[PDB]
Amino acid sequence: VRQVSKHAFSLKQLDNPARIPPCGWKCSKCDMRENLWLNLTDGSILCGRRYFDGSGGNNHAVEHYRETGYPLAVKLGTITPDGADVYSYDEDDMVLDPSLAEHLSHFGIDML
Ligand SMILES: O=C(O)CCc1nnc(-c2ccccc2)o1
Ligand SMILES: [Zn+2]
Repeated sequence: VRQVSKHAFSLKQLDNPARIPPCGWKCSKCDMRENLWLNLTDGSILCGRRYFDGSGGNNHAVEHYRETGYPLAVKLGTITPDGADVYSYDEDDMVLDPSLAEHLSHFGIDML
């Protein structure tokens, strides 16, 4: 089961966020249009890790986490009225963000 992230309740979200569109995103560091993560602190849009089997992205989201320490990201294309896929770099797991609606509203995302 996905547990509540310890970061969720008091997550920092930076002022002057981008309006994140409902489709058509790309990694800001490469050509990936699949497997994109929206960082819930800064609204960066970056691709997922390269898996050891050769699958996945080009590690741009994790590289960004190593620089910023911003732990929570939502997988774009998984946001629905029932929730979303939220990952914590810090806890290294998929997690629950009980403030997800609020976190997404920051970026002009109405999950409903
Ligand atoms: O790829 C990224 O940068 C962010 C998403 C991500 N990194 N690792 C995982 C993971 C780890 C444990 C369980 C399930 C998924 O997901
Ligand atoms: Zn990338």
